[PDB]
Amino acid sequence: SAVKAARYGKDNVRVYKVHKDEKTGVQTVYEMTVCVLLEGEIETSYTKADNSVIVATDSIKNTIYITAKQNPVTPPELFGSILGTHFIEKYNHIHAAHVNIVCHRWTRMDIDGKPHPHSFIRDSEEKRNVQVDVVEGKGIDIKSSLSGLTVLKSTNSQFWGFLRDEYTTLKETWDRILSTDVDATWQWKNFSGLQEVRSHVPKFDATWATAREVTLKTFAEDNSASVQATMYKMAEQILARQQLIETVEYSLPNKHYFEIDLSWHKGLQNTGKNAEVFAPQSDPNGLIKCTVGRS
Amino acid sequence: SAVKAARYGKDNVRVYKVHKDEKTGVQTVYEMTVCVLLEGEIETSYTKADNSVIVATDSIKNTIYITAKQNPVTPPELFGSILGTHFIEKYNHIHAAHVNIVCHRWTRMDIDGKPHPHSFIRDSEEKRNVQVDVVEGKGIDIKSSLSGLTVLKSTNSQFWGFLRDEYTTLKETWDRILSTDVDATWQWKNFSGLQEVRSHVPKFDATWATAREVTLKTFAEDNSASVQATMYKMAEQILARQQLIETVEYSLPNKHYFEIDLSWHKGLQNTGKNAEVFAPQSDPNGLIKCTVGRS
Amino acid sequence: SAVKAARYGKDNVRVYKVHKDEKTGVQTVYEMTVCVLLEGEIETSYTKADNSVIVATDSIKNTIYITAKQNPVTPPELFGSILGTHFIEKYNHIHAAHVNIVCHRWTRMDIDGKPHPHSFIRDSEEKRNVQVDVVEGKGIDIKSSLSGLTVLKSTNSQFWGFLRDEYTTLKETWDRILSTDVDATWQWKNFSGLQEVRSHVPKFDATWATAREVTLKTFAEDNSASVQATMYKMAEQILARQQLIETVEYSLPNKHYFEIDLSWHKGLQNTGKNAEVFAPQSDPNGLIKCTVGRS
Amino acid sequence: SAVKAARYGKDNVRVYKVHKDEKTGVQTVYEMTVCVLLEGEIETSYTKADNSVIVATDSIKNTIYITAKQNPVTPPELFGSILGTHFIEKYNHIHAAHVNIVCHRWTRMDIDGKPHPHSFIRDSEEKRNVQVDVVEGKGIDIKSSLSGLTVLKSTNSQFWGFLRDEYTTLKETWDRILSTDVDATWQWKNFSGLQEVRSHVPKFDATWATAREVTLKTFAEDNSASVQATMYKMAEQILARQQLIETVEYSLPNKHYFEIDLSWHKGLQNTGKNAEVFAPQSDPNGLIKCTVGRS
Ligand SMILES: O=c1[nH]c(=O)c2nn[nH]c2[nH]1
Ligand SMILES: O=c1[nH]c(=O)c2nn[nH]c2[nH]1
Ligand SMILES: O=c1[nH]c(=O)c2nn[nH]c2[nH]1
Ligand SMILES: O=c1[nH]c(=O)c2nn[nH]c2[nH]1
Ligand code: NA
Ligand code: NA
Ligand code: NA
Ligand code: NA
Repeated sequence: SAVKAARYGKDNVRVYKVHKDEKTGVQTVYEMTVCVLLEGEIETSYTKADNSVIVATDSIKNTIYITAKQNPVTPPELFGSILGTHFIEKYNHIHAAHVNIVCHRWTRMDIDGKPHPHSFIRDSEEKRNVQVDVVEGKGIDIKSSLSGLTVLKSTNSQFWGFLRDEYTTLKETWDRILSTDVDATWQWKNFSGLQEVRSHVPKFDATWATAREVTLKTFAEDNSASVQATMYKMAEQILARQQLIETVEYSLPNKHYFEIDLSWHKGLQNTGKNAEVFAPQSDPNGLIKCTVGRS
Repeated sequence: SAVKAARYGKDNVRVYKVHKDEKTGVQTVYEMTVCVLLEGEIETSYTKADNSVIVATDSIKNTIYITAKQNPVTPPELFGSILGTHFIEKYNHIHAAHVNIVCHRWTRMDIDGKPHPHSFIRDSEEKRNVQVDVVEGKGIDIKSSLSGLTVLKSTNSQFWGFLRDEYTTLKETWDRILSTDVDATWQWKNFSGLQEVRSHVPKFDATWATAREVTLKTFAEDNSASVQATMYKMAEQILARQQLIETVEYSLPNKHYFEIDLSWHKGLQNTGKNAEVFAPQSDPNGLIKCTVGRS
Repeated sequence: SAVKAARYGKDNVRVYKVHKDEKTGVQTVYEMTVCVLLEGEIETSYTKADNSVIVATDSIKNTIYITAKQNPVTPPELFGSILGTHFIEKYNHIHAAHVNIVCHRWTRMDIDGKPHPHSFIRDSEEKRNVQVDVVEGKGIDIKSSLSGLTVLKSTNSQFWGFLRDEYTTLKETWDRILSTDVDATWQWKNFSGLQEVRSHVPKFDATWATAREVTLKTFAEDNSASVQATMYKMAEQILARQQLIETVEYSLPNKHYFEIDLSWHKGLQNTGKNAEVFAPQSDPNGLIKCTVGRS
Repeated sequence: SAVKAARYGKDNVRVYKVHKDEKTGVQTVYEMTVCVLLEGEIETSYTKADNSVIVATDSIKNTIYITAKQNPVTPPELFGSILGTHFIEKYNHIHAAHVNIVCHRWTRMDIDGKPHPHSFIRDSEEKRNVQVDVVEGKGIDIKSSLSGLTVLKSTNSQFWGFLRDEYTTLKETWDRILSTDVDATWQWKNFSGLQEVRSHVPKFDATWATAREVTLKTFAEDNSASVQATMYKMAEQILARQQLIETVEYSLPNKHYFEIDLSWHKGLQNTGKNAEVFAPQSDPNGLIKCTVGRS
């Protein structure tokens, strides 16, 4: 037998950082969960019990904290690139670092219509994420995403004209509820190294904001023919607005809300045009994916 | 042996309702999870296998949907009171109904600075809840709450002057992070029945809003001497603003963020006044409770 | 306003302890999650910012570890009583301690039909729990429980003869699936203090084992007329086998498995006597409770 | 823009099946969660709102139930292959089916030392899984796995001789706790189609059993030099015992249990050779992966 692939590191490293403006008194907080996995010439730790090649996962944890102390943690695309580059440059025998960052929301509170200098609220479990792969001699590959964005529209969704055969019971509809949890990922063109990532720093927050705005507006305004058709519209617009993105991937559950026939009870009308009360279904759920790239 | 207490019913009943304004085209959605448990002369179902006394839990589920079809579902204090009253009036041998409702957020989307007529976002997992106990001959007892309100302040929290003995290692501090998940419950004076609950309908949403506002403002503005002292201030203000509330209960975890000493690494300074990077602790957590009533 | 009730302490304290037999080489592990909440003359910490009355929650955490170092941690009824007694005896102004312990399974591995001296498996998320309330001048109240015991029987469950009215759609049945997650609690007679708890030490593990065995056997062997009837049989037997128990409480969800009518597809028969494939329902679920005591 | 990749289907489809032996009265239950995602000539559903190419996800759900009615559901490798093959053969324009199955434990109860004919217990959240990819003209690729197998050993784990530099604080150790949740996957050689999968049916359950046994025995008996070294031993043995496996992949968290220094309290000794009470850490955790193949 032989080692075909190996990677190891530290997962679930929670990190908080505060920035204090001494001039204005305003404080800003960042909180993330970080995972770093390394690859390189480490096979002998598996095959020969040779620990001399192992950068201890405990040390990886220390390094994350030290790196956060000495560098900006925002945008996360930059922080992840700094962190990954550190490992491949510091250790001769480590040739790839894989950094995953989940950013948690701490949104500044408004108290009496004024932004508070040091108080924050977690407004939703929506996350902003990055996956950064730093590979020696091959540059930096960055995938940015948003996830956990949960939305619902109560009308202006349709689904008709699908294949019907002996396995089909679903009725065609011209008016249904559409609800989903959005997972959207945009993949950047490969960067040659840290200098190039630094040169594009302003684009990272701006593209996240654009991706979010396009997702929300398109969902709200599209008279949707299907999840497939609406998601493609979203992806098309993101690609049009940021030339440095190569592909956009969406993964959308279709979270079903079923009509409840109440006609058995005193002829109560609660279906079709008379539908008011519905039963949200926890499972199963449709799952629709697509990756859109350039012609 | 004898049955000392018994209750049974249906839990985890998910319900969605939409309201459509035909005049304006505006739609409003409500989504809840409902539990209804009944008590009464039902001992023989346990002791003698006498099912004749059992209103099937499946029927309880049907009743929830039918009641939602025929009545407003907001405020939840009213809906819960209607639902509970139904069971004690309809069934001679049922003498108490216990209704728990969890309301999920569906907040109308703003698209281009305009409220959208039929599109919604789940902005946070914060819930508004009610517990309604309807007891034949004893009226209606309502406890309203908010839960899952997660906040953090990065300064203006202190904790010093606590008991020190041979079990104590905690250092006194004049500047720390304070973060919690707020669970706040206000208990209404007993109501004589549905007519009285109806007479107070406007107070329910207004008191929820007040409870939320007082919680947020007090948390943000108090130079906190302890979780205990800050929570008492919150409760005092709610009681002062709504005379129909008898007690206010808060249950607050203290979600700890620890300093990280980095001095072992090149004398890096990251403690006390130099603290920038902290480690959020998943567990353990302080848990502080209090119930405040009138003199 | 006035403080009507207050309690505070530390939750989610994870503790592991190992016992090493030097003679045999055999090691035994225990892992628990502990919560301790205190009450007493602590109102001024809430109302006057007087921290002098506060035993810091951090110190409570230290005390749990120290107590586990110096005492047996099994049975949990004994450990909880030792821990609670400590606080009321050590601190003049603390008058009640409330200790909750969740015990996690680490079951010794069998390797080649022989018990291994130091290797363990988590066989299920079933827990054994205790709630111990130690109140100065009022003794020690102990509630022991098992929870998270998930079972299913595929036949020998019935449900017919229930109330039918205009809210009823459920069909009577003489053969259904019954599945539940068992939560069973037995409440001990009040103990005068630690000496009395110590005198009954052997009864704690034996009664847990009896409660588990009675639950499993009764579930498997009863031709069940309802969840209500089967659960009462369980409780009756536990009370008969341990005179020091005052009450037994069961709380059982009814986790529904629905028939799937496939007749629309080529006349496929999958209902009643021909039912083979079913759809487990995640929600809603029946919830049935009862507390059984002595005549 | 262009569609680069697309797949869609139904996730979280819960399925239960019962087998009844009329001769012996013995019943056996199977419960799974199934996901099926399809690929093929479906781009126009995204780009042109052409639903004519869509097999509705609702129909996919129906098909899962019908297939379970008409075929054995065990071993899951066979069921998944039948299910995936159905879609590529039935629909001209569907060219790949991706089937994921999670099998839940329902272990027959022993009552009074005798196996019960129709009563079952969920003994642990350990799962047996399959991923089956059926691709038209390219055969059937099957990855089998076990996951959620949680184990701990209290001694006979070491970790010393790792890289030490200015980022290192971890002390070398010759005696520590080792605990993990095992995720192990074995990848079968490509199969030409359903006939070939059928020909190897007995190997599926036998190889799962071998993988489990090798994992448990090796964990218990290895005087572990590191997670890396122990996991490689496991993988090597599985490959040696089943020639039809091409690769074995393990992914293991290192779930840390920390010593607690209690020396500050009355010189209490709880470190090194005197360590009895430890603090399980919820996060962070080491994460170690490896894929082992043939020379
Ligand atoms: O078994 C281990 N492997 C590792 O790579 C490691 N790093 N810290 N502790 C460790 N333990
Ligand atoms: O065992 C049951 N008890 C009940 O109260 C009930 N209601 N519906 N189905 C039921 N099954
Ligand atoms: O606000 C606090 N209250 C407490 O009771 C406590 N105990 N430790 N830290 C604490 N912080
Ligand atoms: O938008 C949808 N897309 C689909 O593929 C589908 N299948 N059933 N319902 C559906 N809705
Ligand atoms: Na390198
Ligand atoms: Na009544
Ligand atoms: Na006392
Ligand atoms: Na095909």
